Amino acid sequence: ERTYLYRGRILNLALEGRYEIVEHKPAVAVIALREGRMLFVRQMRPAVGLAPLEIPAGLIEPGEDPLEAARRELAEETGLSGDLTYLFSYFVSPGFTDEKTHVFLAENLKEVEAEAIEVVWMRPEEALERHQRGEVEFSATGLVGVLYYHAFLR
Amino acid sequence: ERTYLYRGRILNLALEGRYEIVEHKPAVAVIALREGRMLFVRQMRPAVGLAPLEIPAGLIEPGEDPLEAARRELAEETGLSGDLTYLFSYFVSPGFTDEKTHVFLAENLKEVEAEAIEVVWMRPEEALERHQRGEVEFSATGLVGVLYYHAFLR
Ligand SMILES: Nc1ncnc2c1ncn2[C@@H]1O[C@H](COP(=O)(O)OP(=O)(O)OC[C@H]2O[C@H](O)[C@H](O)[C@@H]2O)[C@@H](O)[C@H]1O
Ligand SMILES: Nc1ncnc2c1ncn2[C@@H]1O[C@H](COP(=O)(O)OP(=O)(O)OC[C@H]2O[C@H](O)[C@H](O)[C@@H]2O)[C@@H](O)[C@H]1O
Ligand SMILES: [Mn+2]
Ligand SMILES: [Mn+2]
Ligand SMILES: [Mn+2]
Ligand SMILES: [Mn+2]
Ligand SMILES: [Mn+2]
Ligand SMILES: [Mn+2]
Repeated sequence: ERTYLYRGRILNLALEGRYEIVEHKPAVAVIALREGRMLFVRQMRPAVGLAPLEIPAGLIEPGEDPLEAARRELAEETGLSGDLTYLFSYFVSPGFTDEKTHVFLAENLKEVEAEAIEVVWMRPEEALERHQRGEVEFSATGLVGVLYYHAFLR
Repeated sequence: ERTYLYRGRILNLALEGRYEIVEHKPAVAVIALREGRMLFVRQMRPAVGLAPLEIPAGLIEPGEDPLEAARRELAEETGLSGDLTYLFSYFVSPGFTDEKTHVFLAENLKEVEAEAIEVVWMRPEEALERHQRGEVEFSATGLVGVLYYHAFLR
C-alpha cells in the first residue's frame, strides 16, 4: 500500500511503510557503433549540474513499446535511424525507484533528418580514458554502452 | 534554486523550475570474481516488487569515502574482504536524480565473517543467459558487473 506524497510529470514519490519509492516511466537507450565510434550524447542535466556522457535515451511514451521508443529517441536526438535489436534491460536503482531501462543495439545507421542535445561520436576507448582521467562523467547508459562494446563489439 | 517537497531518509524531492529532482546519497558497488563465478546478491526490493540480480552495493555513510563504504558493504552483505581497486563511476539516471555509483573490483577475497541479502555466486555467462531467457532481472550494478567481466576479466 503506497501513500502518494507527490504525483508529477516524470515521477511520483510514494511511501510504502518505511520505504521511500520513486515511480518513474520506463526508459530506452540505444548503443550504436559506426567506423569505431560510439554515438554518445550530452545535454545539461539539472539534477547533476553537468552534462555526463550518455547514449541516446528517452522515456517510453503512452502507446509505445520499447522498440518504438528507441527508434523515436534515436531519430529525435541524433537524426538517425537504424536496424534495432533488443539487448537487455536493467533497473537503474532498484533500492528506491522502479525505473527500468531497455537497451538496444542499432546497426546500419542512416540519416533521416539534419539542439539542446549535443551529438558526440567518440571511440569507446577514448570515452573510457577521458573518464579514467576525470575529464567526463558517465551516465549508466553511457557506461553500459562502453562496456558492451568492449565485451562484444571489437 | 531548489524548492524542497520532501526531505527523507535516503532521498529528498526538489523542484528546480520545471525539473523534478531526487537528491540521493552516493553509492558503491563491488565486482568480485572467484573461480569463474561473480559475487551477486539478491534481496527483496519494494520499489520493484522483486529481487533483481545485483552485485554487493550500498550507500556511503557520513564520514566514509567510497573505498571504505565498498569494504563495509562487501563485509556486511557477504562476509568477505578483499583487495579493492577503483574502476569507474556513473550517474544512475541523471535525468532526475543525482545518485552516483562508484564501482570497485575486489580480488583475493577472504571470509572475515560467517540474512535479508542472499549471496548468489554465479558465472556471469549464466547470469546473462538467465536474463536473456527472462528468468532474472538485473540492476544496473549487476549488469555493469556482467559486462565488465566479459570486457576485461576473461
Ligand atoms: N527505498 C528506501 N527508503 C528507505 N530506506 C531504505 C530504502 N531502501 C533501503 N533502505 C534502508 O537503507 C539501507 C540501505 O542499505 P545499503 O546496502 O546501504 O544500500 P542499498 O543496497 O539499498 O543501495 C545501494 C544501491 O543499490 C541499489 O541500486 C540502490 O538503489 C542503491 O543505488 C537499508 O538497509 C534499509 O535500511
Ligand atoms: N527531471 C525532470 N523533471 C521534469 N521533466 C523532465 C526532467 N528531465 C527531463 N524532463 C522533460 O522530459 C523530457 C524527457 O526527455 P527524454 O529524451 O524522453 O528522456 P531523458 O533523456 O530525460 O531520460 C532518458 C533516461 O536517461 C537518463 O538516465 C534519464 O534519467 C532517463 O533514465 C525532456 O525533454 C524534458 O522535457
Ligand atoms: Mn533523452
Ligand atoms: Mn528525447
Ligand atoms: Mn543537437
Ligand atoms: Mn545493499
Ligand atoms: Mn548493506
Ligand atoms: Mn544473507
